[PDB]
Amino acid sequence: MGPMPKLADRKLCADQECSHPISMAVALQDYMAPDCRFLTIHRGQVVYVFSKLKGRGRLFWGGSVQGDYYGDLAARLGYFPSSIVREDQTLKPGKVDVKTDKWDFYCQ
Repeated sequence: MGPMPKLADRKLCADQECSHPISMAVALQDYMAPDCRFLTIHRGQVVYVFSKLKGRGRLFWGGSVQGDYYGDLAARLGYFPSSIVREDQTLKPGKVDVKTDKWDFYCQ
């Protein structure tokens, strides 16, 4: 909760809308979300990668988690480390460079 220094400047997506999932990845371990823009992922969860951050944080990725809904969840997106997931299936090529804005990386 609050404004923190951006992990990166630009990311990669399947389209300029970043509404499509680049690759479907499986979770290998547990992860706890500290800040608002982070996502909590348990070992074995299904997580879809929507954007991959590069530059200042080429090791940090982002997307949504499929499995737990009970209301919303998969609609506000989040971020997670690449080291906790393994990509084996690509649903669409992530060759669209989209930069971030003021409203990104900011929770109220």
